[PDB]
Amino acid sequence: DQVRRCLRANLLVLLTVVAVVAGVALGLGVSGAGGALALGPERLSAFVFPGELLLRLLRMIILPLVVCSLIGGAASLDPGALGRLGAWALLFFLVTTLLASALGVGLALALQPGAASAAINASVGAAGSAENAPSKEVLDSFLDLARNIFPSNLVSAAFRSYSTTYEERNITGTRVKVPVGQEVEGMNILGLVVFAIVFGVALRKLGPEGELLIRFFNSFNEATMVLVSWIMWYAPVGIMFLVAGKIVEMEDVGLLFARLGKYILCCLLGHAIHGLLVLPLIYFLFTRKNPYRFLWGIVTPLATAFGTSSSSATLPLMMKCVEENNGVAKHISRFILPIGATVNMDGAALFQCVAAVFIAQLSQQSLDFVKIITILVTATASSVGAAGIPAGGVLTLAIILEAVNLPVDHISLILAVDWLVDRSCTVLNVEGDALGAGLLQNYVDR
Amino acid sequence: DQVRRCLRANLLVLLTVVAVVAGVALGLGVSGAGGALALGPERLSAFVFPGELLLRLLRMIILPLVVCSLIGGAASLDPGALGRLGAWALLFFLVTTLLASALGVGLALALQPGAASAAINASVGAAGSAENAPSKEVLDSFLDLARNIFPSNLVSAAFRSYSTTYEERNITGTRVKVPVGQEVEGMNILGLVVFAIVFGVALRKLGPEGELLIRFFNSFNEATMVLVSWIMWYAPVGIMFLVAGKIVEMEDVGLLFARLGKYILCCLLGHAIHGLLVLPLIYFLFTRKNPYRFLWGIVTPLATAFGTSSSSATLPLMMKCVEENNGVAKHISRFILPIGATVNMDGAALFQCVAAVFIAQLSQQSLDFVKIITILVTATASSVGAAGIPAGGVLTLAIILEAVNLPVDHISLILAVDWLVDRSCTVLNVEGDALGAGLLQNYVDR
Amino acid sequence: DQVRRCLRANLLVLLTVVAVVAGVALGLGVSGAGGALALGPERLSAFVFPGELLLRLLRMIILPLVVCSLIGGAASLDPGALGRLGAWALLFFLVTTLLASALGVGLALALQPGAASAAINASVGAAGSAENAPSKEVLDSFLDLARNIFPSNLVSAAFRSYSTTYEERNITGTRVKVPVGQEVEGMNILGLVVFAIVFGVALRKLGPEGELLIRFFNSFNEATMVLVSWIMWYAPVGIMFLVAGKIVEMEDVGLLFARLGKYILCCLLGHAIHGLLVLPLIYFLFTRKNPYRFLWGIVTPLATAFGTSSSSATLPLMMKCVEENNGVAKHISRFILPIGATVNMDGAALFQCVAAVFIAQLSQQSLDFVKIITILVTATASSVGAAGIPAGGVLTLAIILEAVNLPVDHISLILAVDWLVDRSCTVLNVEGDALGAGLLQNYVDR
Ligand SMILES: *[C@@H]1O[C@H](CO)[C@@H](O)[C@H](O)[C@H]1NC(C)=O
Ligand SMILES: *[C@@H]1O[C@H](CO)[C@@H](O)[C@H](O)[C@H]1NC(C)=O
Ligand SMILES: *[C@@H]1O[C@H](CO)[C@@H](O)[C@H](O)[C@H]1NC(C)=O
Repeated sequence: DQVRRCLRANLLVLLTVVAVVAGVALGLGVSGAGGALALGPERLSAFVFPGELLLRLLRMIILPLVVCSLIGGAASLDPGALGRLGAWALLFFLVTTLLASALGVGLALALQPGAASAAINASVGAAGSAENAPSKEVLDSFLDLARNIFPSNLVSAAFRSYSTTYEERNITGTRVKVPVGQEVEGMNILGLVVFAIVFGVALRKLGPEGELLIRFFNSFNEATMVLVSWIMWYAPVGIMFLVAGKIVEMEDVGLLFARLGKYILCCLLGHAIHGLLVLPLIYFLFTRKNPYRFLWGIVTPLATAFGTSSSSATLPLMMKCVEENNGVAKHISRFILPIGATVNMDGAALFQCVAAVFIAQLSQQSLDFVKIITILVTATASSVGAAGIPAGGVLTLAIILEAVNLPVDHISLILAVDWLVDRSCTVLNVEGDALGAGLLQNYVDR
Repeated sequence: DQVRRCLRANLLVLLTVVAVVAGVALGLGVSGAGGALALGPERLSAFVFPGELLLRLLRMIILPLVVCSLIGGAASLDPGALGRLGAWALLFFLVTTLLASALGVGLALALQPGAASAAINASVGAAGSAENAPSKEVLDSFLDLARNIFPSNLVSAAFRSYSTTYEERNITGTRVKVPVGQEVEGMNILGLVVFAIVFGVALRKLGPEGELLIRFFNSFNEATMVLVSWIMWYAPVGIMFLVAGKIVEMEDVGLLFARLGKYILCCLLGHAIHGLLVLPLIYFLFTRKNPYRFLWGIVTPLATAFGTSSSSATLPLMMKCVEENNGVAKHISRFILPIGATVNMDGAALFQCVAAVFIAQLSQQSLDFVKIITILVTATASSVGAAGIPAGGVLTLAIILEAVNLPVDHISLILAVDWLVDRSCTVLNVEGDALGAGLLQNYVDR
Repeated sequence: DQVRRCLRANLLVLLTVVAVVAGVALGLGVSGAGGALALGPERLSAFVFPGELLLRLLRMIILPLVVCSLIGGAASLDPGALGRLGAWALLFFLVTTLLASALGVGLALALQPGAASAAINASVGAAGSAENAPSKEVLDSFLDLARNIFPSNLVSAAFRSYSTTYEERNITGTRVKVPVGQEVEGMNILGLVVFAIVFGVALRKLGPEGELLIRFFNSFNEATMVLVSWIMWYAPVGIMFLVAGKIVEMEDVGLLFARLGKYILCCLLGHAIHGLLVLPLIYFLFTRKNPYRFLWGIVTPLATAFGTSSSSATLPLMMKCVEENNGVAKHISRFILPIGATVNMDGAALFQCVAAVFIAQLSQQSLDFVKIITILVTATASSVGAAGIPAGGVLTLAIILEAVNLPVDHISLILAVDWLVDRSCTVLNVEGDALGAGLLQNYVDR
């Protein structure tokens, strides 16, 4: 019939979502047959490997993609039009992140997740084990991000970022701390974006002298998009083992719900309202077109983000699916998506704002109005250079709580349920710019 | 006369082999005049340096050669012909390595190197000094190689590979070990081969759009082959100091022979039979042509392998000498030699199989038939990703002995005679693919 | 009037030198209002940051500049003319460094900086804190530099150099030390220069086959020079915070003068005589043209060197200002300046020679004539690969003093006044080759 007509023509849509429900089904099946203790750590890592091979194999594409697509992108058009394009671009992610994070305030205020339950049983959450975090100061973090932009060595910017630590070497008579930088390991995605855009304007500022080299990076981009076409077919195999691997690791019974499940129901709902009902309403108001036609065409990287739980490890999947399944130009789509991959971490900002209210709803705190705007503007500003580190939501939450001087006594309670909720973060994180990609397609016609 | 006619026209053949006998002559001359103690470690490293400068200066060529020649190679012809070419290729190294390693079994079985001699005086071999090796588990090693293929960061794949260690951090109540990866330093040659072939097909899959970039990497390959032409003339100077440097370092008297010299006579003979009598017989059976005409034309990298004692540090020397001194096409020779440099370590597999029989010939062990095929199939499979580390034959021998549960009580006896026998490994290691290069030249005519 | 005519047309000359006097004015103003203790280390690093952002942002340009300009430079002309050009080039920096360092001998001999003052009060200088330096041996340092030329991995040559340390692992019965190399972090500028020149000849040795790739690196150089045009305008903002940052850090009162100020008056005068009176006299003798017309046109990188206090972090500023403000050809100026940035550290050699006389003028030492030529030829030879490390003058002074066996008992006295005098080193260091750039412009006409 015609049911097999839409079956073959939408195979990637069908094969991906049948895999993510297979991972939950396989994951609960192994936990029902004993679990990780039934297998042991010998045969455990062999089970989680063929999914973990995908998350490794996909990250090697973004170094010859991000630094190569921006030069081919941001050299076709005029620099005055680019600053015209960049002004509407950078304004869009800022308004989205403020509106998403303020949604997390009132959703967590008018629900009270600090309920008389096992959530207020947080005496198990302290545990005296990993209390003394590094927890860098709030001035040094925003100082670090500006230093992380414009990297020191350009080859060093491909695998190691810049960070800062603290040394207690002042035993002069006053035991005070001093900062020192050591360049810990993790890919500096933000540092290479700001180079390639600045380098891309310089070819445009040259005349026909740089006509050879703009054709070079245009071609080098194009073969990579052929190479990522083959990666997409392995992605239904990998996500089946990402989800099923993670279920076996953590004890997902008794602590999933019935201990703090009011909080998980709160923060998933914040990801449910924003991006699925809020961002399509913004897209409908500017385009007067059906957003769910546009949203269905990019369903494969959204399920990939729920597999990988990484925002930057779905960027090549998104750049293909927006370009092919929906009508966008090449240069205008292969420009806004890399820069809009590491500046608009609003699903983090939705997560990071609620959890700070969550521990303040308990333990009797009084954030009436002055603390609300400080906890709003700091979360939308800290969520810029939060790309490389895996548990960035836990690490950058301490600098929120220090600047609004709330108790950080049990941050371990937000931890160990963040394999699930931050997995929903990257779904919403890569969803905003993709709608923002098609939003700029509207009035680029005029 | 005409003796000076063949002298000038075969200068590289004459000048190289007169240097390797000069290194043995110079090395025994310094050891006769006291030795390393007569010079002291101050003036010692100045003596070994101008050879060690060659082994450093040569390795910097293989990064813009391996990743550049494969793209220019594996993009001219069809992908269906490539998989046709790769199937005969990958089958050839597997049959060669099995036939070479099984030759080591019967040569070590029907000679009994565990003789009533100073070889069974292994009480000096234990010494209680470096017994507790890391000695990674046999599942984790083949898990590591698949993870070492498809590297994480492509810039990180140029100088640091991936490995795995063990941490004892499980003091939960059961003191068990856990694996963790840390990316130790050493060039990931295997990780870059599998990228450049996959990247090379992607240009072929593009039409005339990638016509610019295939001409780029074709040219970038060509200037490097001009640059390696100048390196070849320094090679008779360097090998004179590699050999003469190594003789002064180790005490080469009394322990060379007359302690375990039956073993060295056994394993050099295995390198003597295979590759000099076995591999020419295979080449004669498929080509009906004189193999020693072909074997004499590549005598300069074979003596370079006996100098450098490194398989991958003779690849640019081999790619020139096969292309010029013998009749092969450029694209078919500059493709099979990089991929056949890090997959066919059969001289290691000849070494690694005999030494496991050697310590089992002594200490009264009973490998009748079941242990023979396990010690055969594991040695031919572990010898794939053994490129970067210098003492790979000693390190990967422990994972052979664990999987066939033989005593590893004196592995230090195989050590400290491995400067000589593994120096004969790289001779046979780079000899197989060069014969395999001309073997594919036969029926590429049809 | 016409005073505003020369104001706008020489804005970079005016705006740069008004900033360096603003940094001394701002720096003494903050130290007068308490100082660093008045601010505290919290708000201290925020004050020194916008200057430190310049020194970071500028270093990322020299990797796609040094390795790219030399190939485009050293491939236009003939290799016989290049060796003709390189012979006059390498002779010029050697004669300059000998003449500059011998000027430091007689200026320090016939002034006696070891005066009966607080300089001979060096009992505060010992302090028993950091006496046990690594202080590598004099043979191993020149062995290290030759090994640092021709790097191991070409990607590894972009951010980590090679060095050597010492391990005490010989507890055989004689407690002696052994060298071992570990590749500490710092950009290998010298290792990439010697590759790109050798690689640049190889394109010239090819005919029209490499005509594509020489046009590639010619274009890739050109867009970088457009990119450094924008960096120059930020440089008056940065140098205002480099100088004012450094004044607040060190206690610049009482120890600046009146403790060892005879020495600082001696070594600044050596930088004052050479390069301002000696090198223009050499330039006048070969060109018969006004050197101060030529010297005024490059005043902006000279003040940048006094800001950054780094020789290699002014190379892109110098390559533009020589090319535009003065009449030189592009290929002959974008070749001699990178190779003449890391071979002619004569301002270091002026510094490093006087300080060794300085501690020998005190403590009653007898360098009559034999020690004078050894302290002269070693300082002009050690000052080759001294690029990457910040405090290279302190570190390489110990290998001078060991080879002329003077007491190293207070090397900390030369330290902590080296923020000022080595800041004058990089002024004279980048001044010699720029005069040498225009010196080769004279008889390139014939
Ligand atoms: C949790 O809180 C309830 C009351 O809300 C209390 O009865 C119970 O003992 C607490 N602890 C646990 C482990 O359930
Ligand atoms: C080595 O073995 C021989 C017997 O073959 C014996 O005579 C000799 O003492 C042994 N040497 C040592 C050091 O044990
Ligand atoms: C420094 O030297 C002067 C001599 O001019 C002497 O008066 C003073 O006591 C010395 N100070 C110290 C701390 O040695």
